[PDB]
Amino acid sequence: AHGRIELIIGPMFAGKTTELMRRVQRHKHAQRSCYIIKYTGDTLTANVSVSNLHDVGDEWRKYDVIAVDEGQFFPDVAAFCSKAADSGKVVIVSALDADYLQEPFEEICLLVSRADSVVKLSAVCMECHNRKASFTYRTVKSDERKLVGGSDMYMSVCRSCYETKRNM
Amino acid sequence: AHGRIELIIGPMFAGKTTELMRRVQRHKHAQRSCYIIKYTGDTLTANVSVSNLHDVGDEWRKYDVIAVDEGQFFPDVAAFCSKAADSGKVVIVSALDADYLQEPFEEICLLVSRADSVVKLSAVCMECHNRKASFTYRTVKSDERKLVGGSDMYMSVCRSCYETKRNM
Amino acid sequence: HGRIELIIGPMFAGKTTELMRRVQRHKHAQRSCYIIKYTGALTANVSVSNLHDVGDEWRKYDVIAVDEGQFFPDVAAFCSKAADSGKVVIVSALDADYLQEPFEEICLLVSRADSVVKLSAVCMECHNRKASFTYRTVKSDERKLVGGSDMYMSVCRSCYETKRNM
Amino acid sequence: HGRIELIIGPMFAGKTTELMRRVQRHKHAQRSCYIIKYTGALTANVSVSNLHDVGDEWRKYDVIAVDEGQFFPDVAAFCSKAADSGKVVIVSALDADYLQEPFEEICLLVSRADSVVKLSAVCMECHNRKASFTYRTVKSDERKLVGGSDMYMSVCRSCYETKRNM
Ligand SMILES: C[C@@H]1CN([C@H]2C[C@H](O)[C@@H](COP(=O)(O)O)O2)C(=O)NC1=O
Ligand SMILES: C[C@@H]1CN([C@H]2C[C@H](O)[C@@H](COP(=O)(O)O)O2)C(=O)NC1=O
Ligand SMILES: Cc1cn([C@H]2C[C@H](O)[C@@H](CO)O2)c(=O)[nH]c1=O
Ligand SMILES: Cc1cn([C@H]2C[C@H](O)[C@@H](CO)O2)c(=O)[nH]c1=O
Ligand SMILES: [Zn+2]
Ligand SMILES: [Zn+2]
Ligand SMILES: [Zn+2]
Ligand SMILES: [Zn+2]
Repeated sequence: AHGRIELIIGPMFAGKTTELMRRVQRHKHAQRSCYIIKYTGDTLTANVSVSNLHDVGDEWRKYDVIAVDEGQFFPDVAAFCSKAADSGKVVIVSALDADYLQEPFEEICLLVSRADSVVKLSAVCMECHNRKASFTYRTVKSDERKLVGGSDMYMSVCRSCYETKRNM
Repeated sequence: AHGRIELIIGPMFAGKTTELMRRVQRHKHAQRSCYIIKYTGDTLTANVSVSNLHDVGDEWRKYDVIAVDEGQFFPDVAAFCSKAADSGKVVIVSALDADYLQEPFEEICLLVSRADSVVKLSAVCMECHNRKASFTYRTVKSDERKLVGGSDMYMSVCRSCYETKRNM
Repeated sequence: HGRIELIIGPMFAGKTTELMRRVQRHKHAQRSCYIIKYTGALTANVSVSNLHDVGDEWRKYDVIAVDEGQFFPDVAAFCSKAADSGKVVIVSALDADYLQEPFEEICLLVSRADSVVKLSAVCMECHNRKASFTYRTVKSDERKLVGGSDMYMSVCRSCYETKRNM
Repeated sequence: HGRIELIIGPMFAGKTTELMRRVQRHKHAQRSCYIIKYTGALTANVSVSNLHDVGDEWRKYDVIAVDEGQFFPDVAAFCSKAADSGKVVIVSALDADYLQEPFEEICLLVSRADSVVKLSAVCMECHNRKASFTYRTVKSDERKLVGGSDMYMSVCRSCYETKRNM
């Protein structure tokens, strides 16, 4: 078929998963089979929760469209997406491009170069409430790169709020 | 404030309401007050169902962001949106731009010219399952312009399927 | 086969530059492109005051581009006819006149388009905000009045209102 | 105040045309624009082989545009420094090399950008699909190899694979 990789990035609170599911739903109206892969440690179509993509086995071959949510948590995501898109799947990934220090998730970088489409969504600055936000700020003490959570541990911020808060 | 009008259009099954709510949710993370107006005959923030916008009264003035779903059903929508955006509201509208005969909803036309932003979403062709779809085809006999329903009465189609089906 | 793409937005948003960006892409894949402008190897250009004056020349090309669509009175139908014959049709046009009222024909195109992008400009009054409207700066009440930055400026919503007052 | 906008995509997608479209918009609002290209009144232009060679000239302008960003080795840091000083920084760059591997510096920019658009081209092999990849057409294994359609073509995913076989 005509396989492809579509990538949705942006910081937290930007609605990336909502966009992902908007796209899935469109495909479902045309009767395409859709498989949604979520990340296992993360807290109505075919889906699975795994800690890596190799654990999906070959189950993905039964579907037209593969959606991968929270892509930054999967260590082998670029290769998975390329294998699937070479087999003719439409592969849709949502992921953080940047961690709380504004450093890239390397695997998502790889996907940018392999993607047919890349959209970067914004959020609204949760600090000043006046500007578009492109960064995620962690609000709890921790230095683990991976730290699963929501608005209890993070907020999205504009460029100048991210600086200000970093100083204080 | 800085008021604005954002317009989301496209045919049925394109996820316009999903996009609308994605945007609302972004504003809600920055603690903006959001009011969602739906159409009365149509079948977790502040909301109301009305048959026209004049029935909302001045209740809309209590919010930062006003979202209007199914805009093509409201006869006074352009004027409402302009009044609200002149008062400093962010106004977000989802609507069909075109009816099942591919003729414009005139009021949505007005909004295009008054909008700061206009996005037209596509669906996937529900007839051939191979192309982007920009049109809505009605699958039931009726000549009422307004005819409320879902996939039981409509389907979205690409340009050439719309023609083909029209011929048969 | 065919498609209609529409590019709208106020003056000074670069709609024609976007239209040509797209044409160029198609030229790199050896598609033939026919560009129609308004007036009162792979490419081909023409100035006309309406689309009937092009005749059937357009059928020789893969891609048809129409600039300043809001000055052509039969643009909707022309684009539909061409896209039904399998052409990629790309149109740049103002959606709104200086009174923020729609060009009716460009409305019809919105409903018939596969793609619609509305570009913005930068507010020429405050220099601080995205602009979506075109303010006329010279007294007149002719709808059509050809000109440039001497006669028009692109403005944000609130500068449009302000200027309208004073 | 400041911002970084990034425009990516393969060759023949019109990234530089989009970058200039944006610059032009800012010029209509009387913003000063400084355009930096690569080499081995309101405007100002410069060719350089790295961004250190610009010195502090860039501070005199509202908008800084950087073309062919993937040839500059210190682009990420440069753009961050400029956006922290309140500049609007606009960068066009290849995200991927002819082997579909990323330019590492353009990666860093993706994470630091307020806006990222990836443009497509039209497949120069099949002439039927959107193209997101750049295929090199001449044998070589130098990463950097300056050239045009003689040496490169933009292709869709499946034409990239096909050609890679034969
Ligand atoms: C910014 C982040 C986020 N995260 C986590 C927090 C959330 O569980 C998840 C992102 O949620 P998202 O799906 O993109 O809405 O990633 C990290 O582990 N490290 C970081 O640096
Ligand atoms: C195309 C349509 C649709 N409709 C209705 C069917 C649906 O109730 C509604 C559109 O649903 P939507 O919200 O855009 O997902 O509009 C008409 O009344 N007339 C038409 O010509
Ligand atoms: C906004 C507007 C522009 N124009 C013109 C100015 C330019 O000649 C052209 C826009 O490129 O259209 C009008 O004729 N009427 C209008 O209402
Ligand atoms: C894809 C690719 C392009 N280029 C060049 C070709 C052009 O000179 C320039 C793109 O405008 O970069 C490389 O040097 N290496 C690459 O891998
Ligand atoms: Zn902020
Ligand atoms: Zn179809
Ligand atoms: Zn202004
Ligand atoms: Zn191809």
